[PDB]
Amino acid sequence: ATSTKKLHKEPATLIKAIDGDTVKLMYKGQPMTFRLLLVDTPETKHPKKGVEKYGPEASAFTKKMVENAKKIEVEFDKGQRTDKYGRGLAYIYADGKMVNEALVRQGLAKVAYVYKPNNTHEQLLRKSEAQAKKEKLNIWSEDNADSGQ
Repeated sequence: ATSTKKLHKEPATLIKAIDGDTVKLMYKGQPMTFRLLLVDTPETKHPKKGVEKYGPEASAFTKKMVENAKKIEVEFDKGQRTDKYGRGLAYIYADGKMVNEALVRQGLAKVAYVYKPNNTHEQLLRKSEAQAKKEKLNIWSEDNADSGQ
């Protein structure tokens, strides 16, 4: 017997994000980390390092969208829920919007290596990842104009 069961999302209380992928949220009233699932940042650090490209853009859009979003929802996949470092493996939903899908479609990140059975919103991230590489958004923006054999 194996077909489909049922999933459900739950409301949480974001606490404070630290990176464009590592964010600390309040689950059931507890301080825990939450690493975007299937997402990866282009390495970021302090903005006072003479940066001027994608420094304060992906990490700023993550803590900024989670700070304004008065309703931060979370949805864990069917696979494991937490990793070994206690990171929360799931997808965030600010204002009812998959925060991850926004950082992947805005060329603000990359589809982290997918590892079954976690493969629900994978194909979706595949389409947003291609369109982003076709628009040269932020990360893909460095692709420059290279085409025509």
